[PDB]
Amino acid sequence: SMQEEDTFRELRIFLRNVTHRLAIDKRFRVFTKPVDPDEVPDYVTVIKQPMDLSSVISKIDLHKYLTVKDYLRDIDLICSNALEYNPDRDPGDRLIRHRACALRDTAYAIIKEELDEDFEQLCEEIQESR
Ligand SMILES: C[C@H]1CCCN(S(=O)(=O)c2cc(NC(=O)CN3C(=O)CNC3=O)ccc2Br)C1
Repeated sequence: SMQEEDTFRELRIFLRNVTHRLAIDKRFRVFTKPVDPDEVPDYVTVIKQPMDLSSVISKIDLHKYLTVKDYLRDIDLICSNALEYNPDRDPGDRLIRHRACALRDTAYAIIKEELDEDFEQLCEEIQESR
């Protein structure tokens, strides 16, 4: 219905606002663009499911997220890909991992303060009903 379409439009508006606030954080610049295949050849071979904030924006716009749960799966993938590809003890890898965990914690904390649980629950019930 029109009412359900209004619900998903509000969700996309919410998800773009949260994603924008992550993307302008200087700590998360590395997560704003896909890994450039030129600069990093073995990324696409090692990370099976690349994800970054530019892809999250594209997915919002293609209506790929019907719930904040589904969006947070992609935030969690940006973090787990970073931990997976940069696992070493050296400062380079420890910095990326620290940033990856801060992106995940910041997204979860924004949503905890600003997502109405009844709004999420409506999104889940419309999604389940399809
Ligand atoms: C090859 C690794 C270097 C450290 C960052 N990781 S990552 O897995 O945390 C990751 C990166 C990007 N995007 C970029 O690194 C984009 N980029 C370049 O490729 C060169 N400069 C630049 O900013 C996106 C998501 C993740 Br999870 C990739």
